[PDB]
Amino acid sequence: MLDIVLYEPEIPQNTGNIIRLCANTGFRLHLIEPLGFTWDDKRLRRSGLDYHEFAEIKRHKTFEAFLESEKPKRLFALTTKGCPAHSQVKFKLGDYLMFGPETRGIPMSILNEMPMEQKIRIPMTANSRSMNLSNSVAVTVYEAWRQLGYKGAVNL
Amino acid sequence: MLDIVLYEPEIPQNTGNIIRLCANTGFRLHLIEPLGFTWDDKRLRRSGLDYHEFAEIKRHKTFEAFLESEKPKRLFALTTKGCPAHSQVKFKLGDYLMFGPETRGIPMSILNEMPMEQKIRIPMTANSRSMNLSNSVAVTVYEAWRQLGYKGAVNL
Ligand SMILES: Nc1ncnc2c1ncn2[C@@H]1O[C@H](CSCC[C@H](N)C(=O)O)[C@@H](O)[C@H]1O
Ligand SMILES: Nc1ncnc2c1ncn2[C@@H]1O[C@H](CSCC[C@H](N)C(=O)O)[C@@H](O)[C@H]1O
Repeated sequence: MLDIVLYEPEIPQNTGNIIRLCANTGFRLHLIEPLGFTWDDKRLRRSGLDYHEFAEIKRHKTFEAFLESEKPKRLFALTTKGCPAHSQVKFKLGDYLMFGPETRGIPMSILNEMPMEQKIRIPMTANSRSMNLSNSVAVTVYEAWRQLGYKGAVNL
Repeated sequence: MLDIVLYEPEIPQNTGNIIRLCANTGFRLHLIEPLGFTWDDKRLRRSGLDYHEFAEIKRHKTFEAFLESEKPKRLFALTTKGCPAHSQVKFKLGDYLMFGPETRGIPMSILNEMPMEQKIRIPMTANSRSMNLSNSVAVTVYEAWRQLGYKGAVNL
């Protein structure tokens, strides 16, 4: 129902789990280059992924290009530096949820230009540093989908 | 705040992500043997895990042993065969959330003896088969923690 954006993702396995997640939820995936792997990389193919789970994915050469072609109504940045928690905001159609790379998170140059209410954190206990990227995306996507009533889900 | 139970988990990487998840959330982890890896396996150590993230983990030789030593107040089984969704139930202290193996899910012999209201599914779109185990656990744990007010979380 919403759009998920990975800013310069590095590890193919995480992205593979995220593509499966987006196909299982109906969320659309955007990737902002440079990526840490070839798009034709095995770690997304031999991985167990179905080719139909791809192609609904948009790749953007730069962040600027992404903003200019998508014109997100609202852009959220998931960052352990955020103040409101992911479940304390009210998602709406038109929202884009952006995540940073596994080894460094979203650039301060980008975060600096975003409103405080749109930089959100997933809660963690003391001395936690961050969570695995694919797990962060799963938690965020499912919290948004829960708020939006799980439109599109079907019983098996 | 709650207890997470992995029934015969097979792949070390998933369990590694789950141990990091439980340490980041304060949830307690239980593993029901046989596991698919040695407890002394590298895929949980060279993985980037901190030894303190372990030892709060309980290993059980059998499911029966687990029931007899833990006496869960309520035991939930996460299964794509469940009717209520994970966010449609009201978690409470004392709950144990159980997940099945990556290649087969929880045995019907166990599911058959559980009440319908305690076999829960995470929603998915048409023709979805299941989600990655560590992602399923993350989504469930964070939904429960959200309901319980994120007790124990701290801002970084
Ligand atoms: N607790 C949390 N809250 C919000 N986003 C999180 C998160 N844990 C991981 N993420 C997301 O997962 C991405 C990859 S984890 C990146 C490492 C992190 N920047 C660090 O300095 O340790 C992050 O950029 C973010 O989008
Ligand atoms: N949509 C969903 N709802 C509930 N639990 C799920 C799930 N997707 C994965 N899981 C959990 O992740 C575990 C490993 S996935 C296991 C494969 C699945 N039994 C199959 O037949 O395809 C499952 O046993 C369950 O505990």
